Amino acid sequence: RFGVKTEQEDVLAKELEDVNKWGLHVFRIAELSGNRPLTVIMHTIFQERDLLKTFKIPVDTLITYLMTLEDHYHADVAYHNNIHAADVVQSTHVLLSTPALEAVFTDLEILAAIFASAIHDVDHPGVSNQFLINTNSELALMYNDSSVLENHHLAVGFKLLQEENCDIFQNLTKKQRQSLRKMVIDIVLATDMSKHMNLLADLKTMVETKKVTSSGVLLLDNYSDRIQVLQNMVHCADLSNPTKPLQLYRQWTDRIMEEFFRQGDRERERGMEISPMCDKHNASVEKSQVGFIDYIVHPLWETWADLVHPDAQDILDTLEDNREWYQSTIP
Ligand SMILES: COc1ccc(C2=NN(C3CCCCCC3)C(=O)[C@@H]3CC=CC[C@H]23)cc1C#CC(N)=O
Ligand SMILES: [Mg+2]
Ligand SMILES: [Zn+2]
Repeated sequence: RFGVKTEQEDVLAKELEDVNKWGLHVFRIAELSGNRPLTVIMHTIFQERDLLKTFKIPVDTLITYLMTLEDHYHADVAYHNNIHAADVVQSTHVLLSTPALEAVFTDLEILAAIFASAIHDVDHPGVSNQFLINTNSELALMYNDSSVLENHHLAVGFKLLQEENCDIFQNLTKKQRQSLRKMVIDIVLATDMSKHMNLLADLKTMVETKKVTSSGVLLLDNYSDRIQVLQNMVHCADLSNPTKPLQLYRQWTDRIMEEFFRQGDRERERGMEISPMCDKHNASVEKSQVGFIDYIVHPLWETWADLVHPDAQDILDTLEDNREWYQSTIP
């Protein structure tokens, strides 16, 4: 009430002490912040990594842009909302400080990875690309049916810099901006699951040929490799829910299932084929999660864990324990 925080902001601040740890209580932060998890977590991270001084970002501009970006995630969407954005941001933030990547990435690469995490699902309508395509939506027309959502996410994330007092990149040189931008685009476009197999194939190829001079940190000596790692990093963060403590993981599963079932309901009532996993009448959440883990998340994370051996061991362990838990609850 002029000077010091309210009691609610103090509780927020104490939760925010876990910002560098896997399994931050992100839902509690959403509650405590007045549904501003993305704004507060991004601001804490930016401070912690000293990104405001390094890139000469005025603080009011950062807050303004963050609030604006957060306002363009849909509160009526159960999974692909600002809490998910905040979790992928915070998850990418943890992955960036992994010991095997110490001093590997520049401040600009770190910025790109964080900013990309923040915008990666903005303005998500809670239905899939295929749904947008099959309905003939304007978004699908604009993007020629190709990575419709992910293209839209980028375009919105950047467009919003143009609102009043929102250009957080106003003090970067053109050279910094062009490089930031290319990285952010490459990162976000790689979040489309249709790219998953190729991304995973290339990450394996990198783990086969991996080099490691001086300390024990990875050697990445060209753009193609540096960007791959960043892309896989944010892709791991995006696919991190099953690696979190179970209480968190289940909240995410509840939410994704609600969103998917909602789409299935829209699909039914319109007489469309029901998309896989979206039919509330023919669901096994437990089988589905075990298959997601076995076909998608475990192969990716096991490969990530090889790249940065042994830094991801506890994350892989938690994933395997969660997978057993779900396997044991199968009817
Ligand atoms: C915590 O659970 C989940 C969390 C996330 C996802 C995601 N799936 N996919 C696709 C869906 C179609 C099959 C092809 C692979 C995965 C997405 O495109 C989403 C958007 C971006 C990345 C991954 C997202 C699924 C589940 C689940 C499940 C369950 N049926 O139990
Ligand atoms: Mg997405
Ligand atoms: Zn996402």
